[PDB]
Amino acid sequence: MSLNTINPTETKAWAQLKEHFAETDFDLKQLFTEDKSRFSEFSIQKENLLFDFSKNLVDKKAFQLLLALAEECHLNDAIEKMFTGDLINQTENRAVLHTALRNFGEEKIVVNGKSIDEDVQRVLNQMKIFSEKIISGEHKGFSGKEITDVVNIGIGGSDLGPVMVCSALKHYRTRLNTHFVSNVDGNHIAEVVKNLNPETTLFIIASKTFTTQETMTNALSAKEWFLKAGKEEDVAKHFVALSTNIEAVKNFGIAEENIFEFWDWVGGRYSLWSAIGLSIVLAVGYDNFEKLLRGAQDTDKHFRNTEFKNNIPVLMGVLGVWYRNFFDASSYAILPYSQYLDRFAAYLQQGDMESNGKSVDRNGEFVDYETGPIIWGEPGTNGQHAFYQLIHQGTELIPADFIAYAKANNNLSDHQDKLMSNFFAQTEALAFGKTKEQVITELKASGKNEEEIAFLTNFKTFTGNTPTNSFIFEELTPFTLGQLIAFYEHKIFVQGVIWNIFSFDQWGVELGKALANKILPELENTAEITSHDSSTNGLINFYKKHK
Repeated sequence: MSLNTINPTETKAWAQLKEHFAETDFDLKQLFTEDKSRFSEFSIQKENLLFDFSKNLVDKKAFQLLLALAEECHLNDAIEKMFTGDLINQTENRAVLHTALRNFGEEKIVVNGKSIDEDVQRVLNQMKIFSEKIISGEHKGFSGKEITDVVNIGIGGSDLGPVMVCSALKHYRTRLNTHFVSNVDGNHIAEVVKNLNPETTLFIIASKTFTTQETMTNALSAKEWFLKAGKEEDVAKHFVALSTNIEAVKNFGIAEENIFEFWDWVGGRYSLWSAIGLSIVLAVGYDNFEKLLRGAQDTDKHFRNTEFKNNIPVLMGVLGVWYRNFFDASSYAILPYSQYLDRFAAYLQQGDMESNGKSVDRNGEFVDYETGPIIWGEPGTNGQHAFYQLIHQGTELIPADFIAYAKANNNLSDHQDKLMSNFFAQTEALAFGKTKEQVITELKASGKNEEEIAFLTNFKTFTGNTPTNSFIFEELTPFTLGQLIAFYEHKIFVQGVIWNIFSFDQWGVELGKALANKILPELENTAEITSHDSSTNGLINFYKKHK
């Protein structure tokens, strides 16, 4: 074992938490009524950032017990084991060192007896120099024209991060137009390249193995499209690779000089900070990419050095454990009040759910408690006008993070104050609701009679007691986006430590891949398929009749 393997349900803090939950009503209206200092005591102000956790269903005792739980699971020990390069990914025997990608060489981390910082900086410099030549126009396509369009091709960790960050930092864009192909459904690449010119398009093929079926099927289709205008010897001018399979890349026609390396201690869902970020470097420039990494590093230092009571990722993590394991809340909503964060919740679906969607603990034993929740959401105000009806008046407890910026990158008329009035009002509404007495007063004020009031009252009541965190940053910049992503990276780490699971492997993807490998040749022949269960057989045979 590397990380300690404490079963959280066997700790003293867990037993105390169970007792405290069973004998305490956590009513937000009452909690705030009884202590005018509640906001001041349950919030963290960190330079230009406010993290307000006072609308959580916790009292002082529950809060202290949640910190005790983190300590009794040896969280500090776990933090140092990750940062210093211990092999905490025990099922694959690997370090977990996305943090080293953004430490700017300030700590020398050793892997297999070799310092890694020189390698990290080498690839960062390679991305800087390459991106400068594309952006400046010095790098020409096969007919002598400047590149105008960059198409990233990847799946999972090689797609979601680039998509989310490039959307989030559109205000900081270079002249280049960005595009992201990921589905093996060939309609994805077909629609993306429909209006592009092979003479002026650069493709990034993001695959560590360079044998990923989806990405390489797309890569070959991009090359075939390109070769309607360019020649085979032109591929090296228009295609680059984020990969470690040197021979496979060279066989594809890409130059070895344009291979950008990353390492097995970089998990895909933690990889945008590495070579996988090349499309971000091109989209917003290398200096902005550096600011993004500096924001993550800022959160790293905060997380590693701060006592738990003032440590934002630790508080995010233990509060999530409180709702998942004691309030039995199955989901956690991510609701950012910025159109730029339109793909942020989708990004956290991989980062969170692929990390902690596990049912075997670090001793190899099946768990009998809940682990990772379902992560979901849309930016406000868009999600607000789609599904908040259910958060306010459904039968489900849905804790949520509300995220906002004080300044808008593009400030128009009174849009920003209007946006923020919703940000404040929604968490106020979710926490404190609206009583029967208030509803009756409003129904009488609108001229309703006795029968109408009696029928309508319960439909207009709001129970409240839905808990939230609220984040306010001053402005959305590369740096503050890096801070924010890294907060969730470390929240996920905290929860994996406490749940006694392995956050950095993903054995759950293997079965679907193996079964699809068997089915593919069956779809290409003309035979009636009888080799599976009757449903798989029936679906395949219906498909063959209609394909």
